[PDB]
Amino acid sequence: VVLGGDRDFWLQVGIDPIQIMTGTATFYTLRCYLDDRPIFLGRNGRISVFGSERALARYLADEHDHDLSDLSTYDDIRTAATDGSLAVAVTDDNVYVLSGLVDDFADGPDAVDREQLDLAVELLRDIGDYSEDSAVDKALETTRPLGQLVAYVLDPHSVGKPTAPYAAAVREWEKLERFVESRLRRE
Repeated sequence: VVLGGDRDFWLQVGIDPIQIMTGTATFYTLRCYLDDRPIFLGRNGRISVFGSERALARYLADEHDHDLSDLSTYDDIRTAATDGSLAVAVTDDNVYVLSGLVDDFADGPDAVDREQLDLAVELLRDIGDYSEDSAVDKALETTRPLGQLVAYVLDPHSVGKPTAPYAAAVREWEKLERFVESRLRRE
């Protein structure tokens, strides 16, 4: 019953369009939370990603059985898509950038942008939870080189600065980024 051109459409449907930027691609998808758990536009633990807002809108116009399609407001999205009124819009807090982190970790914590990393870890934890795979939780354990480095960057009151070289953290990040890529299903 929420029309596509309504002022607060995405807020009212309770589902967020998100943007994921990597060094080689920018993707769009949808994500929500149901009883404290992230659910993405996807199926079987893999997130459907789209190269443009138009491609996402085209997909949402079609009948689908995926992890969002039985949510009570999903029909509002599909009807907006078929009405031609769906306006996919990503708010600034739903912009997630993995690009460059692999290079920044190699130069140490001072090369890593804290805000970028904070947002990236938010997405990573959501992907790990949605995929029902422990890869993210394990990699970010603070015993490990990467988890220790991430915790340091995200805490401006920490004096436990990891010391060069950062090769171990880089290797662990590369493995984690491969995991993320394995969970993004190109539609």
